[PDB]
Amino acid sequence: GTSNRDWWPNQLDLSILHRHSSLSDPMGKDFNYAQAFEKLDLAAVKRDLHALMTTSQDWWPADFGHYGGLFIRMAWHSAGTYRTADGRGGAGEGQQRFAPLNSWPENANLDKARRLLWPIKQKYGRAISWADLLILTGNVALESMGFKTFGFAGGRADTWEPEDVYWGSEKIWLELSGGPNSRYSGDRQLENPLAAVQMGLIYVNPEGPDGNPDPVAAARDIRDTFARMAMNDEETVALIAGGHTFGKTHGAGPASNVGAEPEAAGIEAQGLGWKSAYRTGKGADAITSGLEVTWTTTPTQWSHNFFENLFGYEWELTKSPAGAHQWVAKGADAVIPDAFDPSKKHRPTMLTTDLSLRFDPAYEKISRRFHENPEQFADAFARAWFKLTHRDMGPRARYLGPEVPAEVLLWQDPIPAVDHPLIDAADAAELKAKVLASGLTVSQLVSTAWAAASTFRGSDKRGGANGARIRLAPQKDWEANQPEQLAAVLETLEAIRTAFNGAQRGGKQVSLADLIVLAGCAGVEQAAKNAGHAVTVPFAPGRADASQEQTDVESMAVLEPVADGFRNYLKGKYRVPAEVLLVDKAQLLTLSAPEMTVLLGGLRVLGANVGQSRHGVFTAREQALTNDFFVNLLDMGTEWKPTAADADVFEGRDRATGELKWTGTRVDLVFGSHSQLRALAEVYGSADAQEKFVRDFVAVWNKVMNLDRFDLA
Amino acid sequence: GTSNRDWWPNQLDLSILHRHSSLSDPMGKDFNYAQAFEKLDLAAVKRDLHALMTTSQDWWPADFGHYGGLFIRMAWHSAGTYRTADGRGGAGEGQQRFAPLNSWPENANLDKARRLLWPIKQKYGRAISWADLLILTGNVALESMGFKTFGFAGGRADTWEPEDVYWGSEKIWLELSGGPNSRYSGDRQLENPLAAVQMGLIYVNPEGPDGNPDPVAAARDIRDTFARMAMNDEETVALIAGGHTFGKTHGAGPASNVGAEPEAAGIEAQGLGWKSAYRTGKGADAITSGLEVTWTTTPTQWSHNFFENLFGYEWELTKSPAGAHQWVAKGADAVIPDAFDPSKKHRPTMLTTDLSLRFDPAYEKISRRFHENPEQFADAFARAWFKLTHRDMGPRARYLGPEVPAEVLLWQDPIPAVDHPLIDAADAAELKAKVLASGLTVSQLVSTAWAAASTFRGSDKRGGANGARIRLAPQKDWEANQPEQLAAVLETLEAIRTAFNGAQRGGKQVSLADLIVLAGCAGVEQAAKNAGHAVTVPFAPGRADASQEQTDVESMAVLEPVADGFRNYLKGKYRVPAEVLLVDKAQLLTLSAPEMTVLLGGLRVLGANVGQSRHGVFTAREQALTNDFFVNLLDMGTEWKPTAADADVFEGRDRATGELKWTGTRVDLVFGSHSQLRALAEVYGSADAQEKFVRDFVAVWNKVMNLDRFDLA
Ligand code: HEM
Ligand code: HEM
Ligand code: NA
Ligand code: NA
Repeated sequence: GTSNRDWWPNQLDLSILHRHSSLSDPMGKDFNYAQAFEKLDLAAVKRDLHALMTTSQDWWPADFGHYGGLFIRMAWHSAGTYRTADGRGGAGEGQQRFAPLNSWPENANLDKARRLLWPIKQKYGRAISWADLLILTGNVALESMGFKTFGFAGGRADTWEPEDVYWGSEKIWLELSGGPNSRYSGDRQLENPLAAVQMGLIYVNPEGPDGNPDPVAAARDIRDTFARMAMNDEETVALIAGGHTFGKTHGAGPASNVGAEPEAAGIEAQGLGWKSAYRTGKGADAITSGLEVTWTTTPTQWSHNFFENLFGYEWELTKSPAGAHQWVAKGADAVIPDAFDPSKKHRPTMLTTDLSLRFDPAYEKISRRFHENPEQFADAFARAWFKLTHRDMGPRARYLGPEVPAEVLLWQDPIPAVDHPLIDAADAAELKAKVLASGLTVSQLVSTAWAAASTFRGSDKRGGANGARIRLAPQKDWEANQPEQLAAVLETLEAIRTAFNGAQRGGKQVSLADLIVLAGCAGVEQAAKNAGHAVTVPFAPGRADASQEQTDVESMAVLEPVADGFRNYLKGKYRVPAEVLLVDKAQLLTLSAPEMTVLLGGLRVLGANVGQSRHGVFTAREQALTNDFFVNLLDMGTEWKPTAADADVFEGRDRATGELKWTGTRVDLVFGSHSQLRALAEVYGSADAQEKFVRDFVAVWNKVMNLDRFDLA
Repeated sequence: GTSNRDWWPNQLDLSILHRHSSLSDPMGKDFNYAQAFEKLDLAAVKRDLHALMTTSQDWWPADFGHYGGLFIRMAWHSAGTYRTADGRGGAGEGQQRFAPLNSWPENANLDKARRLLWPIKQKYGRAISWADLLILTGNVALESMGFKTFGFAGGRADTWEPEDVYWGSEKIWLELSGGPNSRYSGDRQLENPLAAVQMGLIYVNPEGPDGNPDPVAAARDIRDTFARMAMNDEETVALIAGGHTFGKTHGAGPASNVGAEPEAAGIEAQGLGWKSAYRTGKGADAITSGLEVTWTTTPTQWSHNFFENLFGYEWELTKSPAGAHQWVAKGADAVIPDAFDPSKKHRPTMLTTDLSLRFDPAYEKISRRFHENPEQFADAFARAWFKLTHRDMGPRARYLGPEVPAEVLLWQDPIPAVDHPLIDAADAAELKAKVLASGLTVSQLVSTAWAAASTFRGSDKRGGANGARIRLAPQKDWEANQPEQLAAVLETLEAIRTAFNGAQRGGKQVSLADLIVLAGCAGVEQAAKNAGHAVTVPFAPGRADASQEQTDVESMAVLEPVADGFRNYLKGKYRVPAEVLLVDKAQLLTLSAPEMTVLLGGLRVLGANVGQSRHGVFTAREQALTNDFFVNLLDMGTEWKPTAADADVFEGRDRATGELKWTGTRVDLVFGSHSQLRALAEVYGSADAQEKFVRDFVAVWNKVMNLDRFDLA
């Protein structure tokens, strides 16, 4: 069937904005997963998981009688798709059970692991999500094998369709770099926002870069990809050596024996894949990666034997039975148990990437310290395993259950507790009037609140106006936030705040975070008044102010908006057309196409553009909340053409006279070009739409202001 | 960005079931278009449309000073995509404004027509939809040019994204037949459900079949494609001759001058396309089809000149200025006016397909009768224009406004008005108990009501249980309806009905259409009781019984279900996999993925399969409403394989013993294979889900029983 995507492959795709509809969700509109989870008997689930670990099924027999290592890999892969650039991937939505991830080559045979969990999932039903169950299982695995975890939080609600993620442009699974769709260029520079080295890999190639078994060059790729998943050297070493304390790899025969991945397999496979014609196809004969390595002398028990082997032997390059490069210990005895035959033992083996931890000089220093001090290694691994599995969950307020760690960690972008009465509706009215009497303008008020709130991204639930981090490094200095204007506004609001808080009794006070949002509410209200319309913008207090000491400046850099079409802003020149970047921002903000449309049309006429650019400001009553952007854009009296100086800026001229009326970017004019976006523009630019435009603008403004308010969930 | 569609192009696409969500719609959830339209000042809209006709814009100057022809073509094309096979296409959703239809080659320059209507759309806003406006404009154009229309109904609500329609498999616009994706095979057999001869045409090629200018062979294509749009010979000749009484075609220079269609055009084109480098690119120099034909001596006035020209000259094959085949009158004088230069006249000309109306012997007879009796031609064209523009609107109860014709037309599948008190709740309980005491089984009750209600399709709003047409030809004889079983059920229900009606006072009676539905409801109630659940199934009376004389047997044939996965039925062997057909059926029933899932799993255990097939009947308590279908399907204790005899039938065997437990089709097992459908199955197969399953089944059952109830809204 030929589709629109076939005929017009470069046209913008709005369907990413309309996933997660109430249509595709099997649970009722009123289902609240947190309420369900909070009544789960978590202890009972963990005792069923503990039993499962040593209850082998004959369709996928357990290595060493224990599924622990399989399930640790499962959980690590669930979390391991995470990219800090955009916050997409990670374990937080249980996406490993849908396409494409369920059929990526590096997820081979995790179909079996997830099928092992069905009886448990079935037993507890809606009170435990697949998303949470995958993580919990990896925890129970670690526990069952003698490792003390840092804790666990529930609350990852299940999703019901594949997430729209750009995973790369390659058309071949695992394609080596330098192809027609190479994710690499320059001196091995991996393209943003990707955080893996080949399409269908979690981080790096276990044989070495593009299959070259050089541990020193492989370390480079490990360091770069882990940093793109927000893990530093200590965390990286802890995680790789920690995971590879357990279990084994599977490469018992040639890979050509392995059949279709789950999405490609026959209907009779009933959602499983990688069916193997090599001997029994499973157990002793399993093939997953094609490597055949077992790291430790007790693969089903926590130990410090990974580093004892790493540092106590010298290593020789060898090949698995599938032909993959791997390493064996020179002159070693057979000390490693076999997974099924108790009369057989094997020499220690390592992946190229394991040896990276000894042959890269910075990793070597950490690895030696972990070898000499295995209590340090155990604590680093527990903390890193927690971060790995929780990094995309969002603020601590979303953490459910009896095992949440009490320690507040810097990577959580923590927000202090509120310990005082909040402002009431009369206070909020009084503050709005004080803000408007200060002489701050609509443009200043709307721009500041937009800058504070529009850092949120729903992909990992970071960002938002909670915290008042807009006043702190690095946000206060970002170009899009207009640092000198911003500083002036914040000084005036901090004076308003000091005066209001000094006059109270009873401990009542207002945070700057709340007052920034409220002040933006007053700007929207005043703009509505400027247009002849009395509206109240909703406001919910209870945000708190974080300190600089509670803010990791390097982790916050990924939240900088380098492209924000809501402020007509592009920090530099990109490959990707600015309209595509706008739809990507809308998706991160959780906006639909109609919400994106209303919000951008209003923000243009409110003066929200960076630098006071006139691009898209299609009004003669700036700072009034009207639908002029739509009326003017859709006026066929005006003809548009790209400028000679810059093809991405357009002049709108009177069609009859030639007189210059306006200028606009691609982000402005897409609303008059794309057939679906123009239909939306037509609704708001109709003669009956002023009241609708105002109400829908207020609604979407308030939505953006509240994106991070999981305290009100 | 490589997508799931790229990796697994044969995997099933459920996003067709979740279009048209409240996310994509700019209107609020309780916007009711009918209510808005009923308040529109339709008379005012019409006066503005009359004014527009002759208000020429310089960017697309009006031929002959009057846009009437262009607008008639616009409305004709809006309606002309309609296929009787599935009911998809047509004017009823305004889809000419979205991809792909806004950019189909035969829709060239209709972008201009729609842009000429924007000021009126803007002025009346949500009170008139694009969908209604495109049809009303066509009507006004006719009226302005002297033709009295048969009527007009409003009520076509706008839609907000492209409809999912299979338009063909060709990857080249306009590709002639016999290519790798040919819509033709055998002796020119067009593939169902297509109703046009080339990709991007409305019906046929105006030069003749595959470009060969043979009017007799073109006639064959015209007859076949019009029949596939629900039009017979008389309607066909009236429509082509009526349309071509007006306006002109455009082909003033070579087609290579024409640039990108609207979805391919630059952002500066602001939604328009087909920009032409030939001379002024418009007006006298316009290029649309490449033909240059003006049919009549008065192209802006209703006349009887079409048939006078057709029969009064003999015709010679010639070429337009773009190179296209067309026909010129032998030895004629220059009598046809020029569209822009009063000093120029032209000889009469005709398309190949216009000469079909003279040279095909059966059309010749009609055409001559129209020529000799022009009052007949006028009345047939008025009726056929009404039908063309309203054929996809559904029952008359949906028709809005003050111009709706009072005459009831057979193609509307009319239902008689109800003239008597309806049954109340006490009566319904009395009838359900009578039905259950008669000895009809759960299987029979459920099967019969499903058979009656599941003929509905949302595409053109035909079908459904209202009318009791299940008792009439041809529905009573369809193989999927199990004609001998059906007859026995209807005899028993008609005796119940006669007894109940004979005991009433005050004119109260029940229709058989109501009783069939109510009896289905009693079957579902009984099946819940069989499972230990006390459940009441909602029922709304008020359906009426249509007569055989109100039921066009040939038009009803397109509703026959040749594939109904809900009854595990497939009439023969198809090239499309049966699970794709199930999703296509779900779409026509307006079901989402979770509704399709719950429905099919319940129908399987209630005994709704055709012929009592055991395929998918995964329960040991048939006729009890339980979630057994899901629990058993997802059991990993069972292994599935295709049979040797038939690859589309699967045996499910105990994994440990090899013993046969079940058999299923592709429709059954897809719910265990597709990763999104399996996620839905898991919800209903969980230990906490029996009550959910029952309540969701009742809801979707009710939904299906009321799909055609436009008398209740
Ligand atoms: C540079 C990073 C990493 C690479 C290249 C890598 C590579 C691999 C490969 C190739 C396998 C074998 C798959 C199979 O054939 O069955 C595997 C297994 C495994 N990995 Fe990793 N790994 C990395 C990091 C991690 C991390 C961060 C953890 C968890 C903290 C983890 C835990 C495991 C475990 C537990 C297994 C054993 C599975 C089993 O027993 O079935 N690895 N690793
Ligand atoms: C066999 C079926 C038909 C064929 C092949 C056909 C073909 C076409 C073609 C090629 C053009 C020229 C487009 C352009 O160059 O501007 C056209 C024009 C037009 N057709 Fe048809 N037509 C068919 C049926 C219809 C029907 C059923 C109607 C309406 C009832 C219709 C009404 C018109 C009108 C009014 C024009 C003139 C447009 C203008 O003045 O701009 N035609 N036709
Ligand atoms: Na994420
Ligand atoms: Na339709």
